[PDB]
Amino acid sequence: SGMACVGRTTECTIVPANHFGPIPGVPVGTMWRFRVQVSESGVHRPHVAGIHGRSNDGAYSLVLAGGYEDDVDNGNYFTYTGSGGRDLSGNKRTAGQSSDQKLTNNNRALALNCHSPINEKGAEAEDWRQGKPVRVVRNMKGGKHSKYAPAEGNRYDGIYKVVKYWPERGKSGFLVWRYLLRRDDTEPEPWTREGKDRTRQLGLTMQYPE
DNA sequence: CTACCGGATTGC
DNA sequence: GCAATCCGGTAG
Repeated sequence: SGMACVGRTTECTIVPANHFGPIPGVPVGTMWRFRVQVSESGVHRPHVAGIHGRSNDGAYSLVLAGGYEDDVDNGNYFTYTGSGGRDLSGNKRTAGQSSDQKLTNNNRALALNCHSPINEKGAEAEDWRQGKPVRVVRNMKGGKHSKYAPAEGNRYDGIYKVVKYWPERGKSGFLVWRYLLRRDDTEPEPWTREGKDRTRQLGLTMQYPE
């Protein structure tokens, strides 16, 4: 049973659900054992899903949890995969790819973060820094392939921005939507020495549920 | 490597 | 609204 089925004990209200950018008083480096806790913070509100966004506005946050084999993670930037293209009948939450992904819902949302007009064929922004920001969280299950994944739980790695997005056939040979994200943040990367020394200077530790 | 639940959010 | 979506978590 454990945390498989818990709701939030609390809701971040200090900003609303459609906040782009950092959540005040939640520094880069903050760690949480479980996803529900990350939601409570306001950093990444969806319980389960990879991306938080609205398809007419943008994506606010996302998570690297190694659920999608087409994710490739490079620390300072990375290539994320859109959701969907899966059959979840049977009240499932994850499956392997069984059909082509679509430029809709969160995939559309995240496409809108990119400083260039929405294009059903994908696009790049030349001035990508001027795009709408995305809170990036990394979870310990990216560790199988990524050396940037934390040993446990979830960690907040700061703001990144969608350099470009395009559709393409993934390792499974179904179409997937891919997004190139790149870091633009005021604090160091939690995995670096400097980033690590900063965690310590802030005295951040793993937060567990009360 | 399987199976599947409550709860959070958005789509429309 | 209310139906559809889901990068968890925990059992086996």
